[PDB]
Amino acid sequence: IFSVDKVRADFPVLSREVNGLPLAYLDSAASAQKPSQVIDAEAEFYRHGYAAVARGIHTLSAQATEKMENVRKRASLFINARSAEELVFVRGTTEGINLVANSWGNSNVRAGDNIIISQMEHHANIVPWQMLCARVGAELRVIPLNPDGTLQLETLPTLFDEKTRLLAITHVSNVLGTENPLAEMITLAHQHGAKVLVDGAQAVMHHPVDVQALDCDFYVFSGHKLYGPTGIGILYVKEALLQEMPPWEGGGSMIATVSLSEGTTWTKAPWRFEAGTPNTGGIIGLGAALEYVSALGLNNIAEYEQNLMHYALSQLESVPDLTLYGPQNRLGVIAFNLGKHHAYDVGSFLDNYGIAVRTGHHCAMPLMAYYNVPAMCRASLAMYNTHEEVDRLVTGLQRIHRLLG
Amino acid sequence: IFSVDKVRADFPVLSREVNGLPLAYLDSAASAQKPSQVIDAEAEFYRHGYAAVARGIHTLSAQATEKMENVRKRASLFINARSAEELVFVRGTTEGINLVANSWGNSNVRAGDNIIISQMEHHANIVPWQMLCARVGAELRVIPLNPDGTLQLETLPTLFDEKTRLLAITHVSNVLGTENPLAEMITLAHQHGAKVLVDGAQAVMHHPVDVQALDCDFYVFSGHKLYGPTGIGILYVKEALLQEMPPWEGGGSMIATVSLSEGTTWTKAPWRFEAGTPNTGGIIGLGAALEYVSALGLNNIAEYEQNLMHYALSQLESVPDLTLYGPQNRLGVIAFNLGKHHAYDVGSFLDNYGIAVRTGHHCAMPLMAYYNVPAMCRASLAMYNTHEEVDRLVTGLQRIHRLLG
Ligand SMILES: *Cc1c(COP(=O)(O)O)cnc(C)c1O
Ligand SMILES: *Cc1c(COP(=O)(O)O)cnc(C)c1O
Repeated sequence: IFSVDKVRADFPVLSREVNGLPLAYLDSAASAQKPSQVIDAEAEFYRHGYAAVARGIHTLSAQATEKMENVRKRASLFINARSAEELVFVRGTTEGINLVANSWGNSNVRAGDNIIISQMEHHANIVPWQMLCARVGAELRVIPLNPDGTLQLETLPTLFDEKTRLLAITHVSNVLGTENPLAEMITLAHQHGAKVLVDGAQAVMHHPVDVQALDCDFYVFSGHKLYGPTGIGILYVKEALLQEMPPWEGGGSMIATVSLSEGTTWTKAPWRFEAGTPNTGGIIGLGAALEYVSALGLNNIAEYEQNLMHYALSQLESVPDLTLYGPQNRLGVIAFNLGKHHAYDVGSFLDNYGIAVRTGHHCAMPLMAYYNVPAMCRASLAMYNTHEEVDRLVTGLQRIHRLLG
Repeated sequence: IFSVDKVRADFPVLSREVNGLPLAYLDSAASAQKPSQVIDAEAEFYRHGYAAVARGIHTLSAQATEKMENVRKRASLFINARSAEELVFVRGTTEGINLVANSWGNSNVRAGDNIIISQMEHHANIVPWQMLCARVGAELRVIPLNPDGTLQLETLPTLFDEKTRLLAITHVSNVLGTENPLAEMITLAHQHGAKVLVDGAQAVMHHPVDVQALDCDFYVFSGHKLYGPTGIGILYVKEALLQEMPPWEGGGSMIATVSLSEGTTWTKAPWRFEAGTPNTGGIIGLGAALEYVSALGLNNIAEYEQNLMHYALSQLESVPDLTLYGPQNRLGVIAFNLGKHHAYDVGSFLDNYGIAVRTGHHCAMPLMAYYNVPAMCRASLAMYNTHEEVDRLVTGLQRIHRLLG
C-alpha cells in the first residue's frame, strides 16, 4: 500500500512556507516537485563522475556514456518500448513534437493532405502542426469537444479520409483530466494508413503506459512533470519509422562523416537525432525519477490519486457557485471557475492563503474558447498531496465566495 | 591575484581517483568540471524554490520567473550585450547555431547565394550550414588553414562577393587553440552586407568577451564548458535582427494567441524563440557559474592559464617525437600526436595513468584531413589545472614513447 506521509518526507519543497503560511502545492500538472533522491542523483553525478559523453576513451567519459545509455534503456522499459533505440532524448514534450513535425512531417505530409488534432490539445500539440501545414500546404482538422470535456468521437468519419496522414492526440488533457480512448482511435487511424503521435505529458505519472499495447507510432513526455529535472524529455518512435527519418538538428555526434568537399553522412537512430552535448545532468536525474516512481509503483500511485480525486470532488460540492469543467472520471487535475469572479483573482486569494493553483488559459486557448471563458483555475492532485490540502482548497474557495460575493 | 589551490578546493571531482590513481582532468575543452557553488545553486533551487515559470500567479512560480529573467540579464552583462532581450536560452552552442540557420537562414539565404565558414570549424558550425545550403540552393565556401593553424586570410577577397550573406566563424578553435581576428573579419563581412555568426564556445571561459566591441550579429556559447550545468547555453542576436526573425520551435509560451480558425500569432523576442517549459534548473546553475567566474575575474583566469600554457609548452619540448598542431600563442588546448602511435593508444595509456585527455577527431574532421591525420590527442589546461598535472602529462608521454618506441 501507499503511505503519503513517507512519500512527502522525500520532497524538501513541501515544508516550504509561502506568505508566512505552509505551502499547499496544487500545481504539479504545470511542473512537479522533485524528491531528494532525484535532486541528489544529479548533484552526485556532478560532484563525483562528471565528464563529456562522446564515448570518450578516458574513464570518466566512458562511464558517463554508459550511465546515459542505461537511462535510455530504463526509460524504454518504463513505457514498454520494444527497444532502447526507439527512444530519443529531447528537451521535453514540446521539442519532441517539433522534431516529429519537421523530420517526419516535412517528408510525409504534402500539399492537399490533412492532419487531425483535437480541440483539447495543449499548444505544444497544436502550433508545430500549424507550422507544418503552412509549410507544405496541408489542412489541420479538429476533433471537437462535448460539453462534459470528452471528444465528439462521432465526427471521426468526416475527418479521416485517404489523405489523412497523421492523428496527433493527447493521452490525458492537462486542463480537463480527460483520458482519451487511444487504443481504439489508433486502430481507426491505422486503417487509413495514418500515423498517430500521442502527447503523453500528463499520462506517464498517473498510471502505467505501454506503447506496444497502444501501438502508437510516436509518444512524447517531459521529465519535469514526472518528478524529474527540467530540460529533459523522451520521444518514442517505432523503429521502422525512426530508421527512415532524416535528421533535424545538425552538428557533432549525429554525423558519421563530415567533409567540406564530399558532404556529410549521418549516424544511426536514435543518435542521429541528438546533436551536440546531451543534457547529461538532466538524463541522470530523469533516470533517478523513473527509479523512484517505479519503486513506489504506478498502480499504488493511481489508487491513492484516484481516492484523493474522489474525495476532492465530493468536498467541492459544498462550494457555492462552483463551476467544474471536464468529466467526472478525470485524472490528475480539477479545472474550475468560482461564480463570476475572474480566475486570476481566485488564484490570487488562494496564493495569499499559501495554496498554489494555476490560473489563465493553461496553454489551451482553443479549449477556453470552446467553454466561452477567458481563463480557468486548475488544482492538481498529485501523489504527495493530502486530504488536508484538499480541505484548505475547499475552505479557501468558500471564504473567497463569501468575501467577494 | 589567482590562487589555484583555493579554486581547486571548490571542485569536488578533482579529488576523485581513476584506476586507483589521482585524477588529472585535462579535458575541460570537451566539458568543464563544476564548482560546488554551481552544483548547490541548482540543487537548492530544486529543494526550496521549484515551480513552473509561466509568470504563474502563485508565489513560487512568480519568483522562479524572476530568477530566470535575472539570469538572462546577468548573462547579457557578462558578454556586454546592450540589452537582456538580445539573449535567447538554448540547449547549447549547437542548438543556437541550428536556430539561426533555420529562423534567420531560411528567410535570408537564397538560391545562388553563398555562406563562408572556415576549415577549422567544429561540426556544430558546419553541418547546420550544409543543411541550409542544401535546402535553399546556396554554396558553402571555406576559408582554408595555414600549416601553423591560423586562417589563410589572403583568400578572403576570392570568397566574399555581393552574394555572400553570412560568415560563420569560430572565436577560438577547440582543437588548435587559435584565436581568430574577429573584429577585423567582421568589418570586412559588414562592408559586403554579410552578417557574422561567432562560435564562442571556447572563448567565454578564457577571457572577457564584448559583443558590442566585436559588433558580431550572432554569438553562441555553452554553459557546460563555462563551469556550468549541461543542457543550457546562450544565443546572442542583435536586437534589430532578432526582432525580424520568425519562430523556429512552436508551442506554449512563444505564442500571443492560438486559434484553430484564425491561426496563431507570436509573442515578442526573445520569448518567441523559447518554446515549452524552459530548463529552469540549468538556467539557475548557469547564473551561478557566471557569478563564480566573475568573482574569480576573467583577467586573473587568463593570466594564470597563459602562464600554465607557457610552462606546458616549455616542458613538452623534452618529449621525443612529439608533434604539436597549432600556433605558439594558443589558448586553452594543446593538440598533439606522439611519433607514429595512434592517438587512441596514447590516450589509453594516459588514462591508465589517471590522466584524462581527449583523442579522436574532436568533432573537426575537416581539420584532421587538413593535417592528413585520422586523429589527435588534446590536453586542456584550465584554471583549476596545475604545474604538477602538466608534469604528469610530460612524464606519461615520455614513458609511452620509451615503452612503445
Ligand atoms: C563545444 C563546442 C561546440 C559544441 O557545443 P555543444 O555544447 O556540444 O552544443 C561548438 N563549437 C565549439 C568551438 C566547441 O568547442
Ligand atoms: C506540459 C504539457 C506539454 C508541454 O510540455 P513541456 O515540458 O513544456 O515541453 C505538452 N502537452 C501537455 C498535455 C502538457 O501538459
